[PDB]
Amino acid sequence: GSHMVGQLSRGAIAAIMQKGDTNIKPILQVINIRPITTGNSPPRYRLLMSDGLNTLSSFMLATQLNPLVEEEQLSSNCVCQIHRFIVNTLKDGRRVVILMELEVLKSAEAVGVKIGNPVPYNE
Ligand SMILES: O=C(O)c1ccc(-c2ccc(C(=S)NCc3ccc(-c4ccnn4-c4ccc(Cl)c(Cl)c4)cc3)c(Cl)c2)o1
Repeated sequence: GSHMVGQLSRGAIAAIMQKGDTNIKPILQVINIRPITTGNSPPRYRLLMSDGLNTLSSFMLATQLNPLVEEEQLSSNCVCQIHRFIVNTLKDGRRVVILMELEVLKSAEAVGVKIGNPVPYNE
């Protein structure tokens, strides 16, 4: 409804990246999804997600969630609640968020636009 950005967990991206808050179950919007160059493994999907305030491109789907993308329930513009995730840190210091369980609250067709004007999270 009205006040669309009120549907999203504003501040969750900063909470995840800094505090390392993991007990939260934030509601985020999918902005973009794309497959990763994998080789001969099942595909991996990388997601650009928004909390209304920030976007962050360092999300990856657990392979068990691949059917959500492949059967088109999880697509750009949909709004999801993250129920389980972990943060990992690469050798170079970059952090990545692995989404393990999520729920689609509103399909892409029911939302239809990028909500608000989120800006890229820095670090
Ligand atoms: O069920 C499962 O699939 C499951 C359970 C636990 C895990 C799981 C555990 C650890 C990892 C990690 S950080 N692998 C490191 C990894 C690092 C880079 C990559 C990777 C390959 C191409 N791009 N790219 C990349 C680079 C930068 C960022 Cl910010 C992102 Cl989001 C992706 C691919 C993998 C990943 Cl990807 C998944 O997966």
